[PDB]
Amino acid sequence: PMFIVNTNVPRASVPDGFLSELTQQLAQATGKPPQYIAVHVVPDQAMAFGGSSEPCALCSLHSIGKIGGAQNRSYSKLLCGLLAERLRISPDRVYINYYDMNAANVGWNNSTFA
Amino acid sequence: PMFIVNTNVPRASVPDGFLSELTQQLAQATGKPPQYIAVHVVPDQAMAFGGSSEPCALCSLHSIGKIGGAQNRSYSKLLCGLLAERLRISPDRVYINYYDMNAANVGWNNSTFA
Amino acid sequence: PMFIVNTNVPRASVPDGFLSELTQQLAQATGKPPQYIAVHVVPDQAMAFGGSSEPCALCSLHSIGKIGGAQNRSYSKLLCGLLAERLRISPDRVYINYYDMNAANVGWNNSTFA
Repeated sequence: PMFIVNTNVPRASVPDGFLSELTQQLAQATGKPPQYIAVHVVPDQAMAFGGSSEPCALCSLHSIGKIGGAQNRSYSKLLCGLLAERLRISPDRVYINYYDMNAANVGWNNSTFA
Repeated sequence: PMFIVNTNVPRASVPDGFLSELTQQLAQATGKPPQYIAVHVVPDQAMAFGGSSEPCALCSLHSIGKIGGAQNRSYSKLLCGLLAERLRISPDRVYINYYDMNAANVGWNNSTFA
Repeated sequence: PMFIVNTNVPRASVPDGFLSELTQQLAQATGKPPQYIAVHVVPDQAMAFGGSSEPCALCSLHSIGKIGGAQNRSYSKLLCGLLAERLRISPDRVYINYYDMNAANVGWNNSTFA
């Protein structure tokens, strides 16, 4: 799985250790070994949510399965909880788009997962 | 809905006001209150379109419905028009990918839109 | 087609000519005309792969067709090979997400490809 966060929160306000905490909590949440989890955090962005430039986040989670109704509500509570705790962003100023990827449409290591 | 613009136009050429203008124009165009519209503009990117580094943009528009053949033509005319007028980019150097997102695959406020 | 690369490799390690090589090789692999190929490279990113901050990349390839099982394995071989040779990134620290885009869902030049 791959988790990407784009935020207007400044780089100085992203705590040390955040990439590792995202990797650990996503490995646990998805029930996958951490060797499979990629994370990416992009601060200092020019973005607005509902016309306001108060802290906000636009994020994505891609996974080959383990995506769906109840699972996504659980991911949202975990990930908004981390973004509120670590980056001080309110949960109602966060969007996370979930993508169930087909194994044939994920490349890695010169081939795909198919 | 969520609109993202990535462009090689430099940061000083993006007008103050452009994020607000996009928020209002998209609220009008999607029929959704502006409180729901998230916008994000990333200038200074290393990109090319047809091998050329003339001003160009790679964009995406995600919405829970309000996505389809004739709606997408109208969004492309609206959004290319804003990009040409404000960032001086040729409409034929712009790509906009449209995503009709399932409510259960958009997280927000600790849960999803389902 | 559009190919995006996000990486933690520093901007100074991305060689001159990389965007043009990706454009040409993408045209060679997809058979699509170079004039319509877009490429985008984002270095200096805060990202981890498998809990490690060794060089890695998260990428995406969008194309209106020319996407599927055998084609995607071929693209992964080509693109991991360019990232290893030019950015010194190990192929097993690269993810590439592939998207077969509906022509109606790709805006360009005030309209769509539908």
